[PDB]
Amino acid sequence: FAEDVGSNKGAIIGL
Amino acid sequence: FAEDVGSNKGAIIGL
Amino acid sequence: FAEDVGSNKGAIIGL
Amino acid sequence: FAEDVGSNKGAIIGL
Amino acid sequence: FAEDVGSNKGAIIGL
Repeated sequence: FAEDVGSNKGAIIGL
Repeated sequence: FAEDVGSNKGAIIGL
Repeated sequence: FAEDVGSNKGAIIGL
Repeated sequence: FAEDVGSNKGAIIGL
Repeated sequence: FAEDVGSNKGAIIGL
């Protein structure tokens, strides 16, 4: 997940 | 999930 | 996860 | 994870 | 993890 993210200012969570 | 995200300012959650 | 991230100012969490 | 990160000012956590 | 990081001002944690 989140393989290609420009900007993360929040939360990207893989459980 | 979230393979290609420009900007994440919120929450992307994969449970 | 987070294979290609430009800027992370938030949280990217892989559990 | 975090294979290619430009700037990390937040948290990138792989558990 | 963190194979290629330009700047880390935060936390990159691999447990």
